[PDB]
Amino acid sequence: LRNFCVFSSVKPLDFCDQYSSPCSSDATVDDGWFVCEYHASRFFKMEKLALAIPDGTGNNYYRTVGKSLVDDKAEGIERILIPSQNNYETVLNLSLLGPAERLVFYMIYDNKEKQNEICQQLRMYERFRPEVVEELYNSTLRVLALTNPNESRSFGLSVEDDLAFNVLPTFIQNLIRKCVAPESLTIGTEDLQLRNANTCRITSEGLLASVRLYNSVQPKYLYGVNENRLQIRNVLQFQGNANALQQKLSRYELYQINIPLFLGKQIIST
Amino acid sequence: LRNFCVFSSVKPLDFCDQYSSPCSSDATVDDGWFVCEYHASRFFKMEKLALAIPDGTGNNYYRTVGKSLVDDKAEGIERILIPSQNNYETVLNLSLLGPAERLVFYMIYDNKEKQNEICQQLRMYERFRPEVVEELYNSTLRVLALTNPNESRSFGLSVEDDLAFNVLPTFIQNLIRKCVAPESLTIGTEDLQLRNANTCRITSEGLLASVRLYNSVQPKYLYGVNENRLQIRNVLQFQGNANALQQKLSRYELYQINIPLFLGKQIIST
Amino acid sequence: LRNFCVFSSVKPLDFCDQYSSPCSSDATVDDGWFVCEYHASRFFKMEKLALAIPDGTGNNYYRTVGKSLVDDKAEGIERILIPSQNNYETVLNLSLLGPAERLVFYMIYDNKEKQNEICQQLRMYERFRPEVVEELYNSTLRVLALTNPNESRSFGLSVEDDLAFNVLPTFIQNLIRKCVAPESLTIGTEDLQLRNANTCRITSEGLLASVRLYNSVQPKYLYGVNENRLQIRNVLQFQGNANALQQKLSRYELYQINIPLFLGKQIIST
Amino acid sequence: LRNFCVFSSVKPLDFCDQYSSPCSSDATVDDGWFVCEYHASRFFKMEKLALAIPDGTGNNYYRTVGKSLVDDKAEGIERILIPSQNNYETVLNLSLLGPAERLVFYMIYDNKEKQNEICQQLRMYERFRPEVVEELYNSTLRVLALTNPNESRSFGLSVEDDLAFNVLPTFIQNLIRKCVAPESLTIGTEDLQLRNANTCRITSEGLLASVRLYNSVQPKYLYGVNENRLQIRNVLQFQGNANALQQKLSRYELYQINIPLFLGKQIIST
Repeated sequence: LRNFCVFSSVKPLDFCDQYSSPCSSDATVDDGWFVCEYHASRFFKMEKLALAIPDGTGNNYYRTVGKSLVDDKAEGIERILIPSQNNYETVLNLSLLGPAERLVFYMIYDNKEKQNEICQQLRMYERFRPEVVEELYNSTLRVLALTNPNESRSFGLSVEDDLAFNVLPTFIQNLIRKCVAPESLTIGTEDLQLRNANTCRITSEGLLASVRLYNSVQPKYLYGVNENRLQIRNVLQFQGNANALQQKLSRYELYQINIPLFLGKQIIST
Repeated sequence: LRNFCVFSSVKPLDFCDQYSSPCSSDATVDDGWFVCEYHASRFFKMEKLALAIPDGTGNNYYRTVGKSLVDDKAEGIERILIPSQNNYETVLNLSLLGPAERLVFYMIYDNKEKQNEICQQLRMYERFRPEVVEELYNSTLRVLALTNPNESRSFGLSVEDDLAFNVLPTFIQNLIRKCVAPESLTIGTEDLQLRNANTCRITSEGLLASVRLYNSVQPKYLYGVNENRLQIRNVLQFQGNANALQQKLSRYELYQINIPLFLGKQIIST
Repeated sequence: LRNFCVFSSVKPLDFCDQYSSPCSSDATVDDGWFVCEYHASRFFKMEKLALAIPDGTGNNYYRTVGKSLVDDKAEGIERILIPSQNNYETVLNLSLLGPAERLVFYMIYDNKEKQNEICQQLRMYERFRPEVVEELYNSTLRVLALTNPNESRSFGLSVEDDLAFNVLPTFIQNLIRKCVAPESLTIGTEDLQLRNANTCRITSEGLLASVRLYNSVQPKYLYGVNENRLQIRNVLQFQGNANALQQKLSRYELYQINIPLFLGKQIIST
Repeated sequence: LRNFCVFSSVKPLDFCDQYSSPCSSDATVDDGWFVCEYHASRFFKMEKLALAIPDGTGNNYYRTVGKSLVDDKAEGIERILIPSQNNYETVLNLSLLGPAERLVFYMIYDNKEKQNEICQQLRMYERFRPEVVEELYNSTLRVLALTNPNESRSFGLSVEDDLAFNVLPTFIQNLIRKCVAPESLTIGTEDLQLRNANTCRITSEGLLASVRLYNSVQPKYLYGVNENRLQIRNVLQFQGNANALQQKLSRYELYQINIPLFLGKQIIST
């Protein structure tokens, strides 16, 4: 598979002579997400980060991790990173989404009746192109087929988190496992405490950024705004003086205020 | 002051024709530490980091913060970042240190009898140079004089941490205030939760890295080792395969596993 | 009199070889204020404006008027333009002011006992210069002597405003008469309604900017700020787009949002 | 549209080889008036002014506003700034106006029968030019089409003003909204009191300058007079002496006695 993004196969179902997939340049690597960074930020509000674990001889074990794009001002449904099968339609706005994306999301969350209904209502578009729904279905199914089942991953200090994670779909479970780093890894015979407190939670609503940590990250895809019209807000302002703002400290190494997803424990022994 | 490091004035007290201070290139900035990064790493086992707080209009308020160089394997006295006046002699190995560094540390921790004793025993070195102890004393005193007393900083959730921080010397208090970032800043009328859990603690022993977080930082000054002789240890090893170690994820943005000092709350209102 | 400002004679009472009066360039004209624009803005928070009344043949009758520098956010004592004799000490901060300015203000508000006390306590400064208090007293008295009594000016729709204006000192009365323009002038045999509503009020507290009109004027003397330190505020922000902000309308003639002092009626018949 | 004036398309309907539109140089900007300053002064007796609202960071929101050219001596119909659909024919003297201007005004006030009658009586002029009425109709209709429907504008303290404004034509409503500034704007979460009293009123007669404020503005287009013949009037006269007229105050900043249209409240929240 040249492109591993599950949404890569989504194309306009009308008679389009040419189309370019909006997947990012990182969609060609098989990191286990099966979603490109652009689609992860657009739908699940996450970006991709690398986590290097050094053994002590030079080799580094790289593990992918999700960086939350949810701001501290966001509340309620805006804090849901990965919606669960209970309320994914409202979180992802499936009704407003196009039929291809809607069908892909239905297959991802394993809603057989909805997939069948969407297919039987998209039969007519087979007139424009004989592969509007067939090849998309085959590609999405073959991409999802790689997510089915030494690692021992627990996603919480209570059985509630584990049972909430268990009932999630297999693709959602794989995405959560790949995007959520452990609070305290257990590699070989030693424990590596990556962080002392959790950053994301797993409940019936799905994977959320429960803690109100400050996010100082500029999204690389969710950055455009309607510059033409006018908006009113009460922002915080500083003077703009180098001595007052201590701008002379900018030459020092910058500690990025990011929100990587850290939750639970992982055990890697082999 | 061209050099703001308190240890910058330390020179060999013998008849030395020339001497170059070991202070780093960052010793020329007035960040409030009054210790260069080299001396901070050598004595207090900390490096310097910058923390940018954006107001929302473009201007960034930069605050210095200490990055802990203490590894997770370190235990006991090895975890003491800033020794308190109770046990600074044993932590810093003052007896083994040279007379100039010993006198500077005595003045920093405000031990009048020890300063007087060291001065009266260093009178003889005035024969070699008439400024072995005079100009060093004046420079160190004038550097310390900048540390004496809108910000409201609390260094813990209990009164014990506050009372432990209060009894510390004024230079140590200033260094802790500059190097320890708040867990949850309170700027203007809004709270910015930098981190949800503390990373450093303040007790009678001083400022310690109590939590056993994994440190994956390579020191830029405490890196030399005795390559000539032989040492034996049981390190962890990986295979060294790109597919096994997921080296293809190295192109992604790296989440540095650092240990910045976060503790307590800060209030900035003006 | 080359300089008509009442505060022009104020000089440091110590042995000063040279001194330059801080009076503005407009202090040389006799507009009836007897206070320069700089001092009027510094003390009474007013600037000077000209009001041209055309008769109909080309000649223009120019009348001076006060422009209020009080912002809409100011409240209470900050809204007092000209303090009355009841509470001028607290409004003008006479205790903090220098002895020369304090004595000048005491003479302006006609407090005989305070003038005598300040003089008998400034006798000693006659040692440094034999004209520290003598020539200042003579100059201030001769400047005030021009303010003593066809125009018929009423400063309100009720007798309360008139009685409040009557009890004010003669210099304060002259300043109010010169700085406050009439709401509806009555010249010759015709009425000219300059404005339909009042802008300043006269009560026991003095002359105040009672109405919360928006002030969009940049003071030409009260503009300096402490740029070195840091301040926090929640300002309003716009996007900064020409189409959104309608910047293309900047080429049109600008209606300045000023707050000139308009109150009561004036009758000029001769 | 190079020219946004609704009267720009008005041309002599006879066989004219060349014609220059009398629109002012400001007719090329899209300020929402859709009438040039020359035509606004000629018909509606208004000039254009800019009103800058500063947010507090440097950006200025510019809003157009109408300056009344009605003198205080004007009475009755002479005080009608924008005639309503009830009596626009008598105010604008439609019968005396040319057929092109009459048809344009009929389309502006939405009088379908009159537009049809004027068109069927201007068919004959199609002999001279085949676009005497066609292109004029298309241009005027396309200009009017931009006036059809976060801002919340109230044009009075009583329901009578609102209902009088509602029944007005859409072009007249847009012109009134653009030309009449609010007495007290409400931007973001704060109120900016531009003026404490209204200056223009809206009744069944239309938009009038009800208050008899003195107008000291020299029109830039309604300035020509019949110099050849003789006229008699009893004007007011002054002496012409610098000391008597206080001409020395002319160097001060001049407070222009204008009559901008201020009425009602506006709410801008987004």
